Amino acid sequence: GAMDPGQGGGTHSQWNKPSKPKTNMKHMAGAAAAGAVVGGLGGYMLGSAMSRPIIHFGSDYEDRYYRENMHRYPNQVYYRPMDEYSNQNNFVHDCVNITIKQHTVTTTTKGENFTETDVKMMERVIEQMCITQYERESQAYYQRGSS
Repeated sequence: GAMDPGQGGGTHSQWNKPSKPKTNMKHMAGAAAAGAVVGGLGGYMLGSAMSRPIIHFGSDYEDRYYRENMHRYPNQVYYRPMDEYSNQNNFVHDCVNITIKQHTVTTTTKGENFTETDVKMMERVIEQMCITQYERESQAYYQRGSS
């Protein structure tokens, strides 16, 4: 017979530059941490996705606005734990502020377009959240003693 033609080949897509990991962290050793050290706060803790209540402020227009849009609103909050001293009344004031401190920019930087009118809605529904535990739980051990 004749000598039949032949062909062949191959690729070299089986190698890359090495990518061994290195420590790429940030440390704040001088931070007076009182919480579980959430990476967004460093010295505070993060709570559960507890239900967000409905609170009126300006009008029922604002109420229904928040109610309809609540599907995009955050569910969990950030705070410090309590303490058994007079500081218990001080930290509860900043507790609610810790969540909104980050959340003002956290919403928009996630692909949202919240304005001041929108973020004040979420800061008030969390405001009562730290107050209610003060008058419910913190008042309980205070009023009854612990011994």
